Amino acid sequence: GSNPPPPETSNPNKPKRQTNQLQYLLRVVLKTLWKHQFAWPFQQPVDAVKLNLPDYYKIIKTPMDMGTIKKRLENNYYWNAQECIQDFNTMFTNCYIYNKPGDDIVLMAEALEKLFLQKINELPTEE
Ligand SMILES: COc1ccc(Br)cc1S(=O)(=O)Nc1cc2c(C)noc2cc1C
Ligand code: NA
Repeated sequence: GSNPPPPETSNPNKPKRQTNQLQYLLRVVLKTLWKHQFAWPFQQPVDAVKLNLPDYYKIIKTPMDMGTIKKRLENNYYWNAQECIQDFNTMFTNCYIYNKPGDDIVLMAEALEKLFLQKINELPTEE
């Protein structure tokens, strides 16, 4: 099999803006997760060829990863924080759907998600 094209990170036609919440999502939330020991499987799109996962994109039709999120935040791709939060949720959910409870990778996703939710509790109010 082949890999699909990765998710877009800019789109002229998609409404986009900067908000202080989205700034916080990049500067604090993404940065804290990116540097965590458990970040490595989630720092780029799943490469189903190199990782030998020929069923991955048979099961997962809405892929998402932190590399894509980082680029989207750097490009001010989002209209609001909720759109960015939804991308993180998709990334975690995909891991839980494709794998099994207790799997090494699921336990890592669960730890990152816990940290994510802690950091998102301190999301400042919007301007
Ligand atoms: C067998 O490959 C493993 C085993 C344990 C861990 Br933790 C990670 C891998 S892997 O080489 O990153 N392959 C892999 C990646 C993902 C991603 C991303 N989402 O679900 C996955 C499942 C596997 C096996
Ligand atoms: Na599952």
